[PDB]
Amino acid sequence: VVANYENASMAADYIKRVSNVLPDIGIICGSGLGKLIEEIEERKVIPYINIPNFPKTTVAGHVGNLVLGSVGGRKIVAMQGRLHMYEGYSNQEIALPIRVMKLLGVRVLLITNLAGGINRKLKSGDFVLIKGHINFPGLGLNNVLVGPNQDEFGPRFPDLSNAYDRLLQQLALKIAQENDFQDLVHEGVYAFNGGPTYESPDESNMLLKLGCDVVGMSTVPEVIIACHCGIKVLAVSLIANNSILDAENDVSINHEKVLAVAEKRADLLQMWFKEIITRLP
Amino acid sequence: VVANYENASMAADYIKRVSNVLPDIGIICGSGLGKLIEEIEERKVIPYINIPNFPKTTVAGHVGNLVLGSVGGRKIVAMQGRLHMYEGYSNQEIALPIRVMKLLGVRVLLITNLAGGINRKLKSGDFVLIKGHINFPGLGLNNVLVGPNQDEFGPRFPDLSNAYDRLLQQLALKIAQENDFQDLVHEGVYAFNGGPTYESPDESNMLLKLGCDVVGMSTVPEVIIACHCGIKVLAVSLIANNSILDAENDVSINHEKVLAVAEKRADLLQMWFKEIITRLP
Amino acid sequence: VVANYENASMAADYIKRVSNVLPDIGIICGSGLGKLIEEIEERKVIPYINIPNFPKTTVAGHVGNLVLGSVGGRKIVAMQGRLHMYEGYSNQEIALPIRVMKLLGVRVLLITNLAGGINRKLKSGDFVLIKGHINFPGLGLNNVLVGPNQDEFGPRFPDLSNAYDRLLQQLALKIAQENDFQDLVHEGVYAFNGGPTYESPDESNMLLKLGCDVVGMSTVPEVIIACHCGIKVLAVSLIANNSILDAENDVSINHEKVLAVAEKRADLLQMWFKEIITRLP
Ligand SMILES: Cc1cc(C(=O)O)c(C)n1C
Ligand SMILES: Cc1cc(C(=O)O)c(C)n1C
Ligand SMILES: Cc1cc(C(=O)O)c(C)n1C
Repeated sequence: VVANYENASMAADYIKRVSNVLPDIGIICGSGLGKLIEEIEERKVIPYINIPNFPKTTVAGHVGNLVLGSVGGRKIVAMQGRLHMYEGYSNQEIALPIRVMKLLGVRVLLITNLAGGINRKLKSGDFVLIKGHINFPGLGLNNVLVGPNQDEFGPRFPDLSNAYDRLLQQLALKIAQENDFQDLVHEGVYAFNGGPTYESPDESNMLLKLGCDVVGMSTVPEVIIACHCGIKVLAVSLIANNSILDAENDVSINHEKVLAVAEKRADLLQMWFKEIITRLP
Repeated sequence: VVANYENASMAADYIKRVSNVLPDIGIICGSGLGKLIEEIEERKVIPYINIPNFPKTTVAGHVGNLVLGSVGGRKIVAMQGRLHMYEGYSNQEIALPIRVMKLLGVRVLLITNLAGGINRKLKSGDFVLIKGHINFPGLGLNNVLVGPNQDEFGPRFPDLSNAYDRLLQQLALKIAQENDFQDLVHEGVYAFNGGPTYESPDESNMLLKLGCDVVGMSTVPEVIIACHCGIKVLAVSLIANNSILDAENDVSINHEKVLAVAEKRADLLQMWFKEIITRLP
Repeated sequence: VVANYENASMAADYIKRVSNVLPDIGIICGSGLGKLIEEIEERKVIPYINIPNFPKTTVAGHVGNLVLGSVGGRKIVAMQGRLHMYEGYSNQEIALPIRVMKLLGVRVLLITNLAGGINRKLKSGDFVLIKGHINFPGLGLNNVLVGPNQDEFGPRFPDLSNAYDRLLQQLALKIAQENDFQDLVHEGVYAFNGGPTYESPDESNMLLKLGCDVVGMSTVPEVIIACHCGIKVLAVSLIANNSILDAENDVSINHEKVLAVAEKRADLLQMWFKEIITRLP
């Protein structure tokens, strides 16, 4: 199924009939960082499998819902169960839910992920406000926009220089200062590693030479689809480890260690993003 | 449809019957840089859609013709409407028209494109004679030759060290000097960004560290198919902007600004390439 | 055909019935480096085409057998006719033979290849013990594990930091010292170029800046599938040329020159790997 205007419209029609909510804000949350979705007020939970033209996700399994309701007095829509390109989903499958958000009325998309630290100033448990990216799949002919352009959503050749909104970054930092956890908050450039292997020690050393601050396996495809159709983005990485230190010390990362960092910061990240949603212009 | 010997032969048969021209030279022109094709003498215009085994292009739309005739007393064949891999065309679709050129008798391929400047010596409106390339899709398993080898055209493992003919570069520079616009002409290494997003500010900074002089979204796939089957190549980039300066100053590029640079240099590029065609050994 | 547990099991069943050998060790040999396979004792030769669910290889042609028997008193299984991703094989086709090795009982995989030298200390005819890698296809969304995870074999997010076993590297070096050819043996980081074009002169210069010691078109996909399912790996490159010197001197490489280096070192490499097999813990 192509992520075109007609197909996204049919999905938006089903959603509008079922939910009654007109959202201004969309959220996509990283693994272990989804507790806020369970606190949406007057919620409506819509399984992906029920929505016309949504991608099939039963090979991977696990949760896959769209959730609509209110947070802090604002109308939002959340994806519960993210689609990652390392699972084998196509460009069209990743893009359709973001384009449905656009047709529903979304103007701002908030995104969190888990990532590895490259910059020597980053420690496990730190947050990074993403200010730009290096898209290795995109340089190598696997950009999320490869294919026919869908003109109703955006231009054939987009400019990504303002993909990460500067005023949203400033508001996120302001709130961290108000609650005295600004010592945990950095800014940086995100490298997209297609995955699903954690980058090797020698790949990490290469990324340090190339000016990357953090590395991960998500987020950049959604950012590019959002920028293409005029949705503003704030993206925040939670740092699981420092891959450069680990390479010097011959220490390994694993998914168990990653999820333990998620649990350590989940409640603070929930409080942070609730206040960001409440304060958005 | 595979770009094999039998399929390319059927297309060359149709063309020979219809056109009566036996070309020695092929040309592929960048966007806004196609005026020379409209001045081919005793022309024959052949829509792609009419030629057996040519790739289907109706999803993208816009012009798509093969044009044969004479320029400066030389027999040429031009592609009017380029195929780009960021549109979703396969390896086989890009390669077949070049292999048809080979069977028609082409020995030299002349190529122009629009590109972004990385080297700090490059300004908008400058020309770059391409002397080598960095093929990010090719390093990442999207090389145009991935697939079975077509032995009738070339070897399984080609060497690209002489892909950009040195004597053709010298002739192009000599002609610029004769007409006193050599101050506009540079040489450089071309990075292939699969596209269709313009490279991000942080991607541009990375390319500066890696020794790239210019970046664009075309040309390298055609160069590799030509080199594989023994066709000599001259490739010239027209510089739309300097991406490094733009990143320092937070200025954006867009397709409108690019086409305006094309119009500013179109007539000089037309005159230049007409003289190159006339003077080729 | 997916490289899943059921499909790999059906192939392992056929093999066990036909061969009677229970192998502990697997080998994959580079081009021109396959003489050891012809000396396996009490051999059983099984054409790929006869084995349920093995990938179809008739478009490329040439040899394709699985060979089981004894070397130095140890039970082994060899692939005679390698599958390379630049031929157009999918992730699933490359992975299935390695996962069949796992089900047959393989605990150690020994791999050889031909490669280009980047590090200035490397000459034609040298050997490199691979200690880590830079996986350009993997950074760019063509990792061999992209797709659903096959949980019976390994985890969704593998760590590759110990993919190249350190004690196996030490044993290989010890044997070189015993036979007084240690002056030929180096260690280094391997860059995976998807292929099939030899890297360009400017790509080689880029790899020198990025800390790569050698470059080639194979091996990393098999290493990653082996690491994912807990098989230890030793990988050795035979150096065909130094690509950096060749770029400075405008000298070309070609497949004929590569195979001549293979023939010069084939008998010593055969003797080396026979002793490694005999001595494995
Ligand atoms: C969470 C995570 C993702 C990655 C990546 O290579 O994409 C790494 C090293 N970590 C720790
Ligand atoms: C014309 C053009 C192409 C590209 C590219 O990233 O491929 C850029 C930055 N410009 C200006
Ligand atoms: C044997 C070989 C492979 C490669 C590669 O680019 O992958 C090179 C340069 N050589 C010499």
